[PDB]
Amino acid sequence: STDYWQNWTDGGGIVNAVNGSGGNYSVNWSNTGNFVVGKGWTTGSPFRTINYNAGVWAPNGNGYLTLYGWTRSPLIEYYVVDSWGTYRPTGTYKGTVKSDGGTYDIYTTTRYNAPSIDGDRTTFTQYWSVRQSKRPTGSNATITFSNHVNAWKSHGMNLGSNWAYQVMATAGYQSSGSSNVTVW
Ligand SMILES: O[C@@H]1[C@@H](O)[C@H](O[C@@H]2CO[C@@H](O[C@@H]3CO[C@@H](O)[C@H](O)[C@H]3O)[C@H](O)[C@H]2O)OC[C@H]1O
Ligand SMILES: O[C@@H]1[C@@H](O)[C@H](O[C@@H]2CO[C@@H](O[C@@H]3CO[C@@H](O)[C@H](O)[C@H]3O)[C@H](O)[C@H]2O)OC[C@H]1O
Repeated sequence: STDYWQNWTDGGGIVNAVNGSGGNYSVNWSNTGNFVVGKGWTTGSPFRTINYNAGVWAPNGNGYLTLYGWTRSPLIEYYVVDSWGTYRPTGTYKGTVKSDGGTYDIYTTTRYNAPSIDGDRTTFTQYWSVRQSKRPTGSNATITFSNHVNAWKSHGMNLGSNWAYQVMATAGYQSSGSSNVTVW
């Protein structure tokens, strides 16, 4: 299954991330800045079907249970958000996509002077699919990423040709909580 472990924090607050056995990981976090922790693949694919089971999902603040990855050419950070805490992420509304039993809202946002895979202070577009209501957790779940890639394409949101990592993540900003996720 997975071959990659992602564990990044801007150093704000506490992010206690555990690289577990196989595709399993856990995070306990408190009063954070920006962070992203997850398991997945060093090289993303628009054709990948990601499976996971979030045995524990207990955010608050801005904390997302999300497919997370990058492309370059152009530099794009993308999300397929299945669940969240207190605040649901949104941006510029494009449309919707139905996939894996859920309806997701498609949004774009822009990050300025921000950390990325390309450096400490960079500018990049973010693509989002955000589930309309929180996905149930604790059972096996699939994200059929091709559905999202295709839907994004239809709204002129094209991904880059150079694929970086792709993980099923716990990601947050000004957030506290616990997660435990297995990815395959
Ligand atoms: O090979 C695949 C298996 O790995 C997959 O097994 C699932 C693995 O995740 C299990 O859920 C965990 C239970 O413990 C909690 O603490 C964790 O947070 C959960 O992730 C789940 O029960 C298994 O079915 O099944 C499909 C195979 O293809
Ligand atoms: O040397 C490089 C690493 O430092 C680099 O780490 C990336 C730093 O940017 C992170 O993106 C932020 C994640 O949090 C989100 O909320 C924000 O949108 C982003 O600013 C990214 O997760 C890290 O991978 O990785 C590549 C190395 O070359």
